[PDB]
Amino acid sequence: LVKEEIQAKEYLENLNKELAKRTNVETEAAWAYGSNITDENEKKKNEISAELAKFMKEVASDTTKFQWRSYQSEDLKRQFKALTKLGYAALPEDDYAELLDTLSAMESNFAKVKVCDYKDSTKCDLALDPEIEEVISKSRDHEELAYYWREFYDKAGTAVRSQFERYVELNTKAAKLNNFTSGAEAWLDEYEDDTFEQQLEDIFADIRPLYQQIHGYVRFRLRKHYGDAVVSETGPIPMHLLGNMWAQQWSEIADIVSPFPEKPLVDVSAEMEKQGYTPLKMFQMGDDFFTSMNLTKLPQDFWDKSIIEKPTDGRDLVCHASAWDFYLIDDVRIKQCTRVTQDQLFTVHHELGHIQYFLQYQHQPFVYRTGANPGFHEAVGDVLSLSVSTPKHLEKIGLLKDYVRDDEARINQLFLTALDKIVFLPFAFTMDKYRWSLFRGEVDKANWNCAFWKLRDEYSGIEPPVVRSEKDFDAPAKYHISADVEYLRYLVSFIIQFQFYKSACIKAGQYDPDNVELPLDNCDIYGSAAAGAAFHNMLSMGASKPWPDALEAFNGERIMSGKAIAEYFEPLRVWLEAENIKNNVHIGWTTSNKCVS
Ligand SMILES: *[C@@H]1O[C@H](CO)[C@@H](O[C@@H]2O[C@H](CO)[C@@H](O[C@@H]3O[C@H](CO[C@H]4O[C@H](CO)[C@@H](O)[C@H](O)[C@@H]4O)[C@@H](O)[C@H](O[C@H]4O[C@H](CO[C@@H]5O[C@H](CO)[C@@H](O)[C@H](O)[C@@H]5O)[C@@H](O)[C@H](O)[C@@H]4O)[C@@H]3O)[C@H](O)[C@H]2NC(C)=O)[C@H](O)[C@H]1NC(C)=O
Ligand SMILES: *[C@@H]1O[C@H](CO)[C@@H](O)[C@H](O)[C@H]1NC(C)=O
Ligand SMILES: *[C@@H]1O[C@H](CO)[C@@H](O)[C@H](O)[C@H]1NC(C)=O
Ligand SMILES: [Zn+2]
Repeated sequence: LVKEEIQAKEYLENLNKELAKRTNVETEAAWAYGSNITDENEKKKNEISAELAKFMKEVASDTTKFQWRSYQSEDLKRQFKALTKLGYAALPEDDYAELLDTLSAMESNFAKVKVCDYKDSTKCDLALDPEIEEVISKSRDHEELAYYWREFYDKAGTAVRSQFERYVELNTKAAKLNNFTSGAEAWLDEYEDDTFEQQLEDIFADIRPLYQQIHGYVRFRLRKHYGDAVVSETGPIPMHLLGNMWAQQWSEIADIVSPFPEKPLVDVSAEMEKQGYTPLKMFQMGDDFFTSMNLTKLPQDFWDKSIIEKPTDGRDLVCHASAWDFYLIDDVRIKQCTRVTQDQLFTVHHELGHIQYFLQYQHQPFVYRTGANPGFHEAVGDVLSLSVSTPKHLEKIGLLKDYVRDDEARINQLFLTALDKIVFLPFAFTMDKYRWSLFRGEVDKANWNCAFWKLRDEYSGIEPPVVRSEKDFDAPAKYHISADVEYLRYLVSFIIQFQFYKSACIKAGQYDPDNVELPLDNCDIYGSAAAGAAFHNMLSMGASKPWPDALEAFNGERIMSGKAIAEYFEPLRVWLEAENIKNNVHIGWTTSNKCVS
């Protein structure tokens, strides 16, 4: 048993190196398909996966030759635990292959969607990224908005109903083979905490009132713009008017809903263009930010192998921005169809946060080369993006000119941040509440579409621009739903990124609550080695410890908390509550009529 724990350590040392290498090969094939969708690359990705799944199955089986639960070392027990978790790889060989073909079908459908120009039904090569997204973010013609919404959702959503259904059945069977109740519990296992769901319910209910105030004010402002025929006072907001295809963030309509329209509203897109920014510049600036904090510089493989602009050769590819770890040394990459905008600048930093995490933990053993939990991975880049979005940072890099930071410009910037950060929370909760409710069997197949729009109404108070029914199937019109990417990570990120940002700001000397000149919402952590250090301590851990331990490394705390995100927005809350009362703004909404059962 002592003898045995010593051999086990050697077994792990060696098997970890082998999984890195086999995964490397699967990652390269996935990369090739995602950057160039073809039948041939599909076949290749899916065959290499099939093979890696088969080997994982043998590894799981050989775990039972070791008395690992009897061992002394927490660390060895943790690695063995992690090797027992097969996920889809637990499926019979044939079911696994079917599942991969189902996943390919959906993701490739999403990526190849094209629609006809509203103004020209002969031009039929408009893609979400960038053509349809540009209209949704910029047009204030409600009818054009509605048209693109229907065209998109009909092709990206409804077209893959039968595929989505088989995926739920196979996902459910895979979870049961791992002895989880459903896919919901399989995802939740990543957070290592039996009360996790409850914890988020608690946090969500504490911020909901702020969301409802924001919702109410936006609805008021949209009525003055579009008039009462297009937006009602008491009903859900028509989602097509909120500047995003899924209404997940509303910051693209800030110019019509901002508190003080005569005071400055930060939008540096136009200046980025005026100064000749490219994608390459944007990523080099993101690099600069990380190295400024004494973190690790992008390696050369990054620059040689990343794809940072949409190919011009008319190939099909997944443009949904992503970051990739190849599981060797220093081979990390981003695939981003980058455009020169303010919000793409933030995305660049978002993505490079994943890359940094990968570089920070690449000396760990294979099974620890992932986030402390999924939410940690998503948060890293957003802590930087927070800084980058500040007027402070933006004047430093010359993108924001002639800005005066009076009380009214502060409220504008606060609100603008809230349109991305508070608004998102209900949206993000719903993506997984929906999927969970299907995975767990709580909704009947006859009710699957209206169950989606029900959640969206109940939690976000938004609805489709047109009537939908069980003849439509709208959920897979969101990337992550079509691609089988758990979404809760993003809700977790949006809470915990404030815990990290506040703590990083304190460490940098950029925030003191008792000093009016260092308010949280204008903290820049650029150049702070103090913040950098705290990051290094947490990120270098990988998944070597449960996530509270990784948090504790960063700032000493162990609990996921809503206190920070509220502390950030508290000045907005005060003002906004008062402004809604001042203007007699109706808060809340009636039940949507847009989904017919
Ligand atoms: C998900 O949960 C599943 C249960 O719902 C679970 O499946 C069970 O896993 C067991 C593996 O631990 C497996 O156990 C073996 O059962 C054999 C009996 O088989 C049939 O008879 C049953 C009873 O009447 C029927 O109901 C079943 O359908 C079966 O088909 C036994 O032969 C076998 O035994 C040997 O194995 C143990 C090994 O155990 C340990 O090893 C060390 C030594 O190496 C021991 O010292 C240690 O203390 C411990 O015992 C030996 O003790 C023994 O001498 C033999 O070598 C074994 O018990 C069980 O059949 C299976 N049941 C069911 C209902 O499926 C899945 O494993 C779970 N999945 C995941 C992913 O976790
Ligand atoms: C895309 O993949 C195919 C294989 O199906 C290959 O022959 C083709 O030339 C690739 N395109 C690019 C631009 O890499
Ligand atoms: C930066 O990190 C190094 C290790 O890479 C460390 O020894 C040093 O203290 C840090 N430097 C700064 C600027 O704090
Ligand atoms: Zn991300």
